[PDB]
Amino acid sequence: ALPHGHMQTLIFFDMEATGLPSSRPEVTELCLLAVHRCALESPPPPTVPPPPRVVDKLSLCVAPGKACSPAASEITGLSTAVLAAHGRQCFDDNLANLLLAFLRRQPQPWCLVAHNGDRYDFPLLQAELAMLGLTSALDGAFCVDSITALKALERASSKSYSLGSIYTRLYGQSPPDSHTAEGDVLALLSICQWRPQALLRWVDAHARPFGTIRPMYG
Amino acid sequence: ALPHGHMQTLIFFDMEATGLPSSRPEVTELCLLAVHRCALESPPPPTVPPPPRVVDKLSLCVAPGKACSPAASEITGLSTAVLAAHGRQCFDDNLANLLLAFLRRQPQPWCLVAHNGDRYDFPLLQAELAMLGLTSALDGAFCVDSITALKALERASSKSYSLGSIYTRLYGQSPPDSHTAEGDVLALLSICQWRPQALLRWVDAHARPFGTIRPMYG
Ligand SMILES: O=C(c1cc(F)cc(F)c1)N(Cc1cccnc1)Cc1cccc(Cl)c1Cl
Ligand SMILES: O=C(c1cc(F)cc(F)c1)N(Cc1cccnc1)Cc1cccc(Cl)c1Cl
Ligand SMILES: [Mg+2]
Ligand SMILES: [Mg+2]
Repeated sequence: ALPHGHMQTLIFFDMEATGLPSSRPEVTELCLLAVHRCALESPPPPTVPPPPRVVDKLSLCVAPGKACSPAASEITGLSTAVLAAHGRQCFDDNLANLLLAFLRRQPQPWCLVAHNGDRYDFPLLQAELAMLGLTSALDGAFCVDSITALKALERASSKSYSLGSIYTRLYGQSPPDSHTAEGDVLALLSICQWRPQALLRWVDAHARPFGTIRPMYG
Repeated sequence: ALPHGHMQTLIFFDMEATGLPSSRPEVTELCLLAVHRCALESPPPPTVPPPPRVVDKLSLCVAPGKACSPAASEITGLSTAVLAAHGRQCFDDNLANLLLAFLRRQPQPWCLVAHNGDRYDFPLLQAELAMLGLTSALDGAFCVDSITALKALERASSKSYSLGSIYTRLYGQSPPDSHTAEGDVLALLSICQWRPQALLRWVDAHARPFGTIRPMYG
């Protein structure tokens, strides 16, 4: 049984932050890539599938309220000072409104899809919203963690489940860009396009209300 | 003299539409790529410059109120029916609000930069806004047509001024993607990064209020 019916839009989602959850981190970058279910349900001979022609994309850099750790800066190529030099603004009401306006362009139900999203992206997004007193602003959404999905799908078909490990295993080659939120979204999209009908079936069967994600902090 | 001071953000801009201006066309896709002036003023040995690490990007497909022409569909890879199949919504108030929220994340003054923007992108954007009764919604912005800029800059340094012609001339090779609004924005960004300090100087000297752009129709 499908708990919430068929998801109409999959929003591939990735954020960068100042550090890992135990550091009480803040967002430095976010990317949403909204794909209608038809792109996976009814896909139109390369090694890696091309992305769908019709997609919506939002990629934003954000000025966090604290320094990025050296480790974060090495992996993301961002620092708080450099974000500031590019005039980036903090995570504020306008940003929350922009996110909601972007989601409102997508048919519902919406499902956020993020790799280790239950550990990283989903609780951090909830924390940033809570700090604005906008708890529940995005609770119309559903979400799934792609690491859970891809573990289940690999088990059904037949090691590390990092994004890069899965990508290399499936496509016999490393992904293009590992250093930006957009790059991580595009790599995830490619993985999900490997067996797209199976992935979509799994998402529909296991989608969870975003409101069930507790904020990382606050 | 700088008529409006130094532009702080260059928003590389491209739209796709149902047809050329004489057909009274409607938007099918838009892409904004916001780059702080420092990326051009103070750039950090490849053939083509890499894009700046810190950018904001918005790419949206739009359901137009009429069919795309065969010619438009061949060049853009979009059709009205396919946009509809992907659940795309029309150019509406929510979209205008999303655009403004995105621009509000950028330091002012803002300058839209589009290739043949005076013929295509700028008057069409003004027309879509006018149809919503949102004339002047974006008139905080400035704009420049990159074909005018690049003609001036090539003359100062020393044929077709299509995006592809310029790109091939500068980089000795064709651009990656010619079929999406994002692809056209990224190609334009690359051209503008060829002599970035000169391009930025020209933009600052010649930026025009967006309110001086008459709507394409209506
Ligand atoms: O940017 C984040 C991040 C951290 C969060 F808590 C919440 C969030 F939304 C993103 N990273 C974690 C991560 C790891 C794997 C896949 N996706 C993200 C990257 C990262 C890696 C290694 C060391 C560091 Cl210090 C950092 Cl920041
Ligand atoms: O999509 C548009 C377009 C048309 C407009 F009026 C307003 C607008 F914002 C975009 N095209 C014009 C164009 C040409 C060169 C560079 N940039 C855009 C593409 C195009 C080419 C050839 C035949 C057709 Cl029928 C079409 Cl639609
Ligand atoms: Mg991630
Ligand atoms: Mg164009």
